[PDB]
Amino acid sequence: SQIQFTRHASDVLLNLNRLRSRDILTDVVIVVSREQFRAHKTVLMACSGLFYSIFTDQLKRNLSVINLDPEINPEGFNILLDFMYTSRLNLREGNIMAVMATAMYLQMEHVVDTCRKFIKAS
Amino acid sequence: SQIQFTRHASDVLLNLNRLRSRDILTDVVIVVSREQFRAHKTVLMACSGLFYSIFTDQLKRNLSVINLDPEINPEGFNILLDFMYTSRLNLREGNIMAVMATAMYLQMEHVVDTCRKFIKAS
Repeated sequence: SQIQFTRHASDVLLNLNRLRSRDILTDVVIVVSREQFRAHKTVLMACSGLFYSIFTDQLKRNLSVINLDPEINPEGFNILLDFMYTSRLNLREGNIMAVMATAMYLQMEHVVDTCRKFIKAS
Repeated sequence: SQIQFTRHASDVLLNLNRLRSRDILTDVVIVVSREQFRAHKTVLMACSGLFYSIFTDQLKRNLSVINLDPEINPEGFNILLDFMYTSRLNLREGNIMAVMATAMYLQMEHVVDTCRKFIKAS
């Protein structure tokens, strides 16, 4: 009756990221300090409270470009975008603060906690 | 510096499924027989070779509606569609052969073989 594919979710994410690599079906450009990041609205929504609100909002649901607030830096966001499509969060001593603030802005609490743990450890 | 989120992939899928449920940003209607299934093209491509092809197709890529060949049965597709968004394949002795056929048509090898094996166990 019910068979569960344990690798299915990660394969899907893997494939979604390959779609991003080849820019297939990307439907929005996230702009941060003029740096452009192409993505799929649905993945953005599936990982961030902010994007969930932005894209569920009818007035903005169809924008092809979304500018983040001036206080958001490029690299911090990039680390997070990659995490979204791969489950990999490359934290470093050099970007830790930027990633945490970006995660907070994006409303990604689980990630915010991980950053805190990273800071509190080493 | 790679940290793991073994739960991220499945969290992402769950939220994608939630968007399906609420019909948020669905961008295609798949028509089987006459039944209608609203979905996300990126999800379909990440799960099936046939959809990967159809959504990069010079002719069909911008179509809002896709009609599967007439030999395909609705329930079989409904089952595979749920599988796509949940990693769970709900089978019965009465629909497993239609499910297997639908999977072959959609080019979902692993699901095909899983069904094939289950049938041979009967």
